[PDB]
Amino acid sequence: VKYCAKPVNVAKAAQARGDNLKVHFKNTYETADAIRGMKVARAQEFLKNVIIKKEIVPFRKHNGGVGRKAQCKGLNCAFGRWPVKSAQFILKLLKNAVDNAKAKGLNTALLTVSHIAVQEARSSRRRLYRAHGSINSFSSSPCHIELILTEKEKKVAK
RNA sequence: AAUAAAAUAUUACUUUGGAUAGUUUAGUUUCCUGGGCGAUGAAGAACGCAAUGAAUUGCGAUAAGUGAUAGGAACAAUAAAAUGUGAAUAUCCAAAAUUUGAAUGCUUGAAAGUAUACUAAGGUAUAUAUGAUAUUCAAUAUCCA
Repeated sequence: VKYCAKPVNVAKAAQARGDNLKVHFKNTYETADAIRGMKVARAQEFLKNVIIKKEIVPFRKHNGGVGRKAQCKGLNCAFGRWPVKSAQFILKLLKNAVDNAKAKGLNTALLTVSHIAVQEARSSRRRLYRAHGSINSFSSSPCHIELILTEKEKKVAK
């Protein structure tokens, strides 16, 4: 599966990717939106606090039936959750993208999560047995996750 | 009044999905030649057989093949062994051809079985109906001593 975007300078970027990951797309789509643009060190700390329910992931688009929380103040979103499984899956991709950067020879402290994208994947079907002799579907919602870490520098064009 | 988180709109890239284009060892129809099955056991069914096979294909206790005749150097997924002193391959031929099935000694459900005769095992034959011939008979049915 190809990447949504290519780095501006491949010499100063690192990539990680996962395909058909067995994690919910709607939860991971909100976790990736939270960590997009922050430094790699901060993004690793934020995802660890989501795990122990100390920073919230604001559910901005998929907020149907989600409850309100005290950590959702100032984010322009009244709803949030702490998706642990999607935080752990992104953490394994963030790590893999850092040893890829270390192998290249980039300063890890200067990296940032420039591009992270979540895509839908083919669902797996199961059986749920309903009343009056019916059978419904019990479908997973896997996803693809891309990740590009690029170094940061000041931009000036005269 | 204000924010653009959600919402909406366009383009590029990616994804879910498999339309479109190109293609065809498959079909459909018409015509030509035959229309060549079986008690010498058919069609159908079952089971079994490959060095590593489950299906399918081929084959039948001589098993993915035997002989003969043509044929001339391969097979392969891997390893063997054989091979111009003849490998693949082909056949209206020869041998061989498990259990059934018209199924036919008797029984048969998913049944394992079993009788007699001929030639301990193994192999043959013994259903019903029927034509011809031979042989043994039955009925005073007609004569008849």
